[PDB]
Amino acid sequence: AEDWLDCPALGPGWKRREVFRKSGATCGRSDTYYQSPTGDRIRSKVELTRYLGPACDLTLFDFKQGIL
DNA sequence: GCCAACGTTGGC
DNA sequence: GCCAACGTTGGC
Repeated sequence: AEDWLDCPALGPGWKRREVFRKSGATCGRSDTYYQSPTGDRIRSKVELTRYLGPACDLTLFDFKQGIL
């Protein structure tokens, strides 16, 4: 199952999804995606740190797993 | 032009 | 050799 799920560590409206690669050299590797409350797609802790503003300190946030 | 999906790269 | 970041590409 790789549907969108709430991500409360990030806060109301945020969605997360983990997808397993199906073919190629990297079959079985996974990738984690986020979707912002406003619909913006994020695929890296760098895109996400830039998005949320200085307000948020993600030092202790595991982007891959979605936890603190 | 966008994006799902896999490839490539650099720091570790 | 893993993995985070992001590059590339074909199908839409």
